Amino acid sequence: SLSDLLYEIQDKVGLLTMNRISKHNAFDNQLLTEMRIRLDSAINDTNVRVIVLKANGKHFSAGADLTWMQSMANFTEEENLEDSLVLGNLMYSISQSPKPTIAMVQGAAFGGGAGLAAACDIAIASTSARFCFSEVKLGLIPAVISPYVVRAIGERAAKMLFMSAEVFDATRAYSLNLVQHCVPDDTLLEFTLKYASQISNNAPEAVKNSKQLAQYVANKKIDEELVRYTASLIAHKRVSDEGQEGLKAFLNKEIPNWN
Repeated sequence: SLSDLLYEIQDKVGLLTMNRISKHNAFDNQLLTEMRIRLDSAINDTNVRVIVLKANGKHFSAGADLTWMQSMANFTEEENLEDSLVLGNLMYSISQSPKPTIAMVQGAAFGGGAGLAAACDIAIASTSARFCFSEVKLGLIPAVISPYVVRAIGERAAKMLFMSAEVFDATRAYSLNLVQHCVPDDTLLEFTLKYASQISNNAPEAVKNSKQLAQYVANKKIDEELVRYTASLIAHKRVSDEGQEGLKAFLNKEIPNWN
């Protein structure tokens, strides 16, 4: 049985569940390779609109797997490059998903696991969740996760937390925008499934286009060129089949055909 990483689809939501309960989902290249494959499947499955990364057991990910760490300590630089590109490709693939991505975090998310929350569009934490970029304690650096963390929480906060390796709680992760929702422990799953379903029931092209739009306008000069571009984008969407359906459904008080 393939039991380390579970994959199922519910109501247009693809759910990847880290399931190394006894090892607290501690990362190694094997688990991360499984994640890459399942993520690729979900991204390419027309039956999936929203992707959720979640975990069973006490912790989202307690850190790095101890067997893997001993192996990695003996790697050459070239072997380390290959190994690091497993996480590197996973995080890149998450960030490149045209579909909405959500991380659901309970307990500890230490190291790579904290990075997964940053790579996803949205992260939802239970009140008891805790985060840490622990690498400097080992004489290492959080290199692979850093672009995603710096994007999510900003250079100032990221620099602090990388240098200190301090543990920060779910409230702190929320105030820093690493997570956007902080919800009761015993209903984390229920909240997440409902929230993902709500996004999956919005107009699917509009949702994907809105993701692309936010990404595109970010850090561009707000000039007349950009204004004209944005106006043409909505003009095109209004006459699209989906936009016309959405408007008709709203004006007639009927259910849109994408649901």
